[PDB]
Amino acid sequence: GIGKFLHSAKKFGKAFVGEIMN
Amino acid sequence: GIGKFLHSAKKFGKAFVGEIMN
Amino acid sequence: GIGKFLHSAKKFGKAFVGEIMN
Amino acid sequence: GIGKFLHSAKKFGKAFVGEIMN
Amino acid sequence: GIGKFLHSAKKFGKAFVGEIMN
Amino acid sequence: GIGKFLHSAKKFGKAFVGEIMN
Repeated sequence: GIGKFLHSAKKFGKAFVGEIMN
Repeated sequence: GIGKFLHSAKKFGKAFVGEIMN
Repeated sequence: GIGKFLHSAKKFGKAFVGEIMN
Repeated sequence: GIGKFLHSAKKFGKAFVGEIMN
Repeated sequence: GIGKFLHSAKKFGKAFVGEIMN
Repeated sequence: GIGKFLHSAKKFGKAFVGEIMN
């Protein structure tokens, strides 16, 4: 639900920024 | 790293599809 | 904040699915 | 269409960066 | 620019759906 | 597969940051 979406979004977003900078 | 990115992407993607259908 | 994020995510997600199918 | 996709993407992207930094 | 964004989005979106279903 | 996903993600992510800053 909303919790899983918000939590998963933040984790993914941080990992994605890391990939963009690699 | 790559593992965290791939894993987090799949979790987020599934949650996002769930949100779009809600 | 959280409201804008959730709302914008749903709008984007729906538009993105539309683009993928075009 | 393309307009909605581009507009919604920018709004979402800005909100997502905000969430990542929160 | 806009072309690269639109093109890259579609490619990514299709690949992402593929990952979600794997 | 995984290669296409990772490559397409990085390209999209960079283009998306560019759009957010435009």
